[PDB]
Amino acid sequence: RPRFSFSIAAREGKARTGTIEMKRGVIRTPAFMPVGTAATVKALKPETVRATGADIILGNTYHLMLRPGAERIAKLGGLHSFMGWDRPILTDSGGYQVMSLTKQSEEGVTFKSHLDGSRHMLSPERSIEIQHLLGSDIVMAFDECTPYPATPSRAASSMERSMRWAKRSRDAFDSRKEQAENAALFGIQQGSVFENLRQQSADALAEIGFDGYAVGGLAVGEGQDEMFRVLDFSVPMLPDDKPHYLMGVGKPDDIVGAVERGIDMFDCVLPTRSGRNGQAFTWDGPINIRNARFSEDLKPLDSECHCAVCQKWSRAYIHHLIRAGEILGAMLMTEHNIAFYQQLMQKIRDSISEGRFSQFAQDFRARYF
Amino acid sequence: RPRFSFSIAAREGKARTGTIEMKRGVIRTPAFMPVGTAATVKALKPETVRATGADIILGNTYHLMLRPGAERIAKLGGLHSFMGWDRPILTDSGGYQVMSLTKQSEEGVTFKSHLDGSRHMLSPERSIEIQHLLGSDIVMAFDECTPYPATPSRAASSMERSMRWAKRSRDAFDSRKEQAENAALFGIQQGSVFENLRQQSADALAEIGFDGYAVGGLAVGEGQDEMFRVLDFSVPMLPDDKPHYLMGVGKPDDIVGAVERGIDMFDCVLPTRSGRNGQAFTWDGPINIRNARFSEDLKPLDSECHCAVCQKWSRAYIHHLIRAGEILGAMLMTEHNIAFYQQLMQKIRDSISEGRFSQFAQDFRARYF
Ligand SMILES: CN(C)CCSCc1cc(N)cc2c(=O)[nH]c(N)nc12
Ligand SMILES: CN(C)CCSCc1cc(N)cc2c(=O)[nH]c(N)nc12
Ligand SMILES: [Zn+2]
Ligand SMILES: [Zn+2]
Repeated sequence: RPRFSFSIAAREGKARTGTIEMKRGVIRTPAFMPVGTAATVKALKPETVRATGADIILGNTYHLMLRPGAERIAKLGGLHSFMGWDRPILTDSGGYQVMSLTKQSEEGVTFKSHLDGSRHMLSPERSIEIQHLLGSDIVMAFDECTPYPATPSRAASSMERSMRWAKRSRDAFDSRKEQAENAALFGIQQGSVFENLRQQSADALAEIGFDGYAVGGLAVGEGQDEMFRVLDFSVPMLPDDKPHYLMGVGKPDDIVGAVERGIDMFDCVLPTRSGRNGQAFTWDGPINIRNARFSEDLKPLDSECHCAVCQKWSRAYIHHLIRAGEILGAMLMTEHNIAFYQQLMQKIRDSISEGRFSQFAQDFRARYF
Repeated sequence: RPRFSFSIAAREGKARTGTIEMKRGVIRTPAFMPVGTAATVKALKPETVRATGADIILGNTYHLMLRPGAERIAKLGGLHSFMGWDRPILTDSGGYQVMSLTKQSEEGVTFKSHLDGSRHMLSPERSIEIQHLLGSDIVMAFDECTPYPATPSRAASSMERSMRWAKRSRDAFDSRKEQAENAALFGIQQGSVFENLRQQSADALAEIGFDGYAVGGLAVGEGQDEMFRVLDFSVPMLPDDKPHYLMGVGKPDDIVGAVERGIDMFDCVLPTRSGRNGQAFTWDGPINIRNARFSEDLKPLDSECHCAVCQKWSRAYIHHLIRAGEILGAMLMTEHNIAFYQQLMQKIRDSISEGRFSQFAQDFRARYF
């Protein structure tokens, strides 16, 4: 296959469905990327992740540069070989999380490990290098976190810095032969909720040129209405012939709405994180399996779900497992949830290909809520 | 198949290898039974347990009578259906653990739940009933725990009580039509380390008549030498044409030695428990994967092991996972360890069938240590 090739097969309104061809495999869009925090999709073997339908996973950079270490993973053969996943892997730049889980300057960010307190410097150049050492297929540009709420000037400065960092990410990426020829680079749009800033960011990104464009700075507490409002005018600013990636957005209803507004890629820990809290997704809305009303419920988590969990075990059993704090509980809940998400993406892709996505969205919401 | 049929195909010294035919399947002996504490073999799907080679698992009665509840499991269709394991399941009587994890009388034992402090009474009659409600294939007689060390009189009294309880277990079991016709009953020998008491217990048990005989009261802190000493004269006291079950014994070297002394069945949490502590079994002895020397070791846990874990992941990866406290770490370590144990039982069975077990034991110990 080629290094990177995105083609759109069908459209409906702002929605698109197509594929991204990469050396390690094909990615069907809109796509949902399970998240791999510590070089592992929480409680699942790679084969199980793949069995649910995932074509690509997100590698958690922040934790990996610390715990095992980028250099160590490279010595060991790279992330794909290390964890046993031979398909595409997208890695975030790490900077954002650092400014969450610090001394920030125009050159990067200095911080102390949340594990052993060690000091570390992370710059656009170092982020690209780390993602290269990890063997990432889709590399994210190193950007700066914009607090929410954010004033116009504060949002502008941070966005302007991110654009300067984007150019540096681009060059660092292109200066590394092996990486520029086998991996792809995604730029990240910033600008908070301000249209003029989003437009400036988009033009700067397009001027630099990337393989994909992400809408960053959202899902930071602005509520769905505001997020959708921002997506309405933000996504159209991005090049139409390249993938549109909404970072950190995963609630089913968020995904459906984001796709209606032109988003092609998603990632969220919610599926796996909710795979211990007791939250299981169903087409009739989410349920907390720990609730007493499920103690003797013999039905599967979801009446229609096709995943292996819904074929073999009952809510009553999973209920017991979660309340007993058993590992198998997390395993089954996580497999189901991730399978549910992939099934959601499949229905979205099919409905768009068949020109009935808008109706699907309406039917989905009516029942889900 | 029949309700219960044990036949010996080969022998060598006191060692035997054969099969136990039961309605839900065949059990190859000597056999190792993975332990299922809360209606789940820790961190493994039933299919994975079976894939490692296990023909039967041990259902943890104590925890089940409390957490989900015997009556509830029966209402839900029984343990096999509940957890997704359709093969034989052996259940302990619960009494022993109660006197561990209390008011004791000739009628049974009164205790407070280690979960919510609730009060509960457990008698021979109630234990048999609970195992019936769980749908157990091999039911253990309700016996009394004999402290260690134990004086002759204290050991005699407790043993005499256990024998009275064994008769009651037998009758309660036979009075329940469905259970007596589809399940088997195992009596448990007691008597601490005293030969005369072990002989009395054995004669009483044989007088009552059971489908199998367990050597209880061992592995309570007496050390391997003493345990083996007790097994030397204890096992021969048991009927030769019925299975000999050593409860709570699982270290590889213990198993090999016990088989040389006539034991056909084993169970131990060590395999799974050591599947979080970082202990992985190898033919060169156990290793603690958390040790720094494994951080960049690309070799599998064991150079010869045939399990799926050793085919796909490295020590370095499992090392990272365990130190990061990831669930997958426990999953992989547990699958390997249980697979290692089943491989051990296979080698023992084959070596006996081929009349070279004694040599295998010698070769095993030389390398393992
Ligand atoms: C723990 N995860 C849920 C979050 C990991 S960081 C992923 C992430 C999430 C969100 N909401 C916005 C952004 C953004 O604007 N830039 C970058 N680089 N990453 C982001
Ligand atoms: C937690 N497990 C390791 C132990 C569960 S109790 C199993 C168990 C273990 C041992 N060592 C001896 C005996 C015994 O003499 N009688 C009974 N009924 N059970 C026993
Ligand atoms: Zn499901
Ligand atoms: Zn192995």
